[PDB]
Amino acid sequence: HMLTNLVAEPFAKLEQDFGGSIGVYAMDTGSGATVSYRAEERFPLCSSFKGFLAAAVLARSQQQAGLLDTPIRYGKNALVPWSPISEKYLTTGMTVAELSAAAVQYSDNAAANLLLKELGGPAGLTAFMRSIGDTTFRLDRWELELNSAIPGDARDTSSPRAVTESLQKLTLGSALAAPQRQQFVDWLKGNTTGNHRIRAAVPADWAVGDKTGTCGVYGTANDYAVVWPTGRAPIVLAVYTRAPNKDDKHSEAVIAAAARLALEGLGVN
Ligand SMILES: Cn1c(=O)cc(CP(=O)(O)O)c2cc(F)c(N3CCCC3)cc21
Repeated sequence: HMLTNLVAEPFAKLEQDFGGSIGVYAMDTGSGATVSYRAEERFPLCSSFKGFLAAAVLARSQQQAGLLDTPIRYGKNALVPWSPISEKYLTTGMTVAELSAAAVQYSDNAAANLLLKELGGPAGLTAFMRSIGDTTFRLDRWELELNSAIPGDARDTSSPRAVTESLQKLTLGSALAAPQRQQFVDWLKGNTTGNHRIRAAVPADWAVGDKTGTCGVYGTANDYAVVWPTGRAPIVLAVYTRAPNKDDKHSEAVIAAAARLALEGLGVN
């Protein structure tokens, strides 16, 4: 509204310096006030689906109790590049919950693919997001192919506004049962990969859970987070980037700066 107008110039200058596109949607869950910048444009999800993948695994777990406990066996073939946890448990296998934790907190690529299989593949995760009223989200492909981040390709994309709206439902709304909800929040709170992104703009005395995504091409990287400032309502926000050239580099500093501007535009500072 009027807060989106305030931050337009600062965002324009930030993305001009970055040399690509920044997408931001930030919601004050108390006032319902919002900051938007390219909030309805598609950006590649990269690893950021792994968070919604974990919440879909949890949603299913509310039907079939013992799902989270189920051991999963896998071979060397499952181990696609950046599977830092699953590669340690190849000879033993892991449970669904451990794969979910690995996928959210270490962004583990084998773990994601193994969990995708369990839900009916990318169409299965998409089906879950449709069920919580997200008509924007689409996953099409698997790790690593979903990372192509091809300009104008809608495959494996969502919008910052849909990402924030869906995150609010799954972390703070009624989309999950309270146990699965608090479990989702706790995997996000325990994320190890986001220290240089939204977390870098969040004071140390505020709770935060996040999931990162990094495609490795087209300056395409992102983060979404729930943030619990002290003595005010939680903030939910999504910060997505991409860039026009394949060889363009992503910037964690740009994501952190975009998060600062979002929080500043909401006046939470
Ligand atoms: C370059 N780079 C990172 O910096 C961080 C991450 C972790 P996250 O931010 O995604 O959660 C990362 C993940 C990949 F799968 C990745 N591949 C590069 C080729 C295809 C994907 C690079 C990554």
